Amino acid sequence: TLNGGITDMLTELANFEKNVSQAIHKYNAYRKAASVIAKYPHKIKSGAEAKKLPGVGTKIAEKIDEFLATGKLRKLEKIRQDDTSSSINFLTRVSGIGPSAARKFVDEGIKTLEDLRKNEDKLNHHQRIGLKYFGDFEKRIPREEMLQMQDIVLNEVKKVDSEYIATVCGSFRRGAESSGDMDVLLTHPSFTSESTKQPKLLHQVVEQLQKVHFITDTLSKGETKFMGVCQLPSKNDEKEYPHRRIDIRLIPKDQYYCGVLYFTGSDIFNKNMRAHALEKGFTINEYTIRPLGVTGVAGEPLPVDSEKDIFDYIQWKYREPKDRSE
DNA sequence: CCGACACCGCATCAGC
DNA sequence: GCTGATGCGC
DNA sequence: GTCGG
Ligand SMILES: O=c1ccn([C@H]2C[C@H](O)[C@@H](COP(=O)(O)NP(=O)(O)OP(=O)(O)O)O2)c(=O)[nH]1
Ligand SMILES: [Cl-]
Ligand SMILES: [Cl-]
Ligand SMILES: [Cl-]
Ligand SMILES: [Cl-]
Ligand SMILES: [Mg+2]
Ligand SMILES: [Mg+2]
Ligand code: NA
Ligand code: NA
Repeated sequence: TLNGGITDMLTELANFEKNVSQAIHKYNAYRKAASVIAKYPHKIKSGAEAKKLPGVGTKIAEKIDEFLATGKLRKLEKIRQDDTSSSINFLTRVSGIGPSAARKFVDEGIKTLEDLRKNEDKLNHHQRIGLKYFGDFEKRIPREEMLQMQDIVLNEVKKVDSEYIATVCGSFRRGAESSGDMDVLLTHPSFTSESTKQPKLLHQVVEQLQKVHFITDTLSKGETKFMGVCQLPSKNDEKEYPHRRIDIRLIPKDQYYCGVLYFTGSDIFNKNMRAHALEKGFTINEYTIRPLGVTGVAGEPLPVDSEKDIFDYIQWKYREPKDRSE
């Protein structure tokens, strides 16, 4: 974190634009700048120097000059003192409470943890769980704990059916020493892009994990995507581990590489790679990579047999997972 | 100047 | 119920 | 807020 000060500033700005301004593009603009600056191998000495990086424009260059000279940014100093912005930024920290619901709760006089807790009845299911585990969800997950969780998940999966293949992706697959959550990509020979020869494929797994008390709560659940809560078991007299967020994504086995590519991220890396794909005349999603015919309409899926093939299609040299943390 | 900005599953609600 | 818009987290 | 045509 050579430029931690600047990147934090940019991230706060991005959060403000998303949560308060509800200006998604400025949000992504600030996040891109923060990312490009985060990988810059030099301690930035001026805005001009920063403005040379792609994604850093004139406005951010000036803010960087202000921050470098004063150690702060007036724009953020004001934002922080604004009660409405503070309330909204706080509420959005609760899983399930987005920019809209946050501003809505503020209008109704619900702007603090105390308020949320006493108005549980005004929350949807997801928001309730998010509130319940507010503290825990803010904690990082040590890779050590991620290894224990991977062990439980893969083994429980094998017990349901030896043909399931569960791969932990997200930041974990990228080599991170700590993760915000656990993301599991699941595949089974019965479910391909050609047919679903077996229903409840995801349900079976969720069920087994709850049965052994690994999964404790459910934020949302469908045929191919599960979003919930899990907790490592603790030993006798040992204090309980914090509850953790867990995402499970069931993907057609023949589309594993596009799925593993997507679920490995980062989200910014995917945004960059997907944008570059478009510029190269292709469209990439978690299922396939297809060409972009003149009409702008996507064509038929191109053959893929490894993550590298996807990279080849867009003329990008392969990048190992640990090098996709943008 | 200015249109484009990655792409999608599940939850919830309004209209028919 | 079916469908489409919108929110929220991927 | 930034960038490409
Ligand atoms: O907007 C998004 C979010 C996530 N993703 C993909 C990439 C990301 O790595 C993966 C899992 O999402 P998480 O929110 O779990 N992020 P990640 O695992 O990278 O980091 P973290 O340690 O915070 O969970 O889903 C996107 O493509 N777009
Ligand atoms: Cl500041
Ligand atoms: Cl694939
Ligand atoms: Cl597709
Ligand atoms: Cl996902
Ligand atoms: Mg993750
Ligand atoms: Mg996740
Ligand atoms: Na730039
Ligand atoms: Na939130």
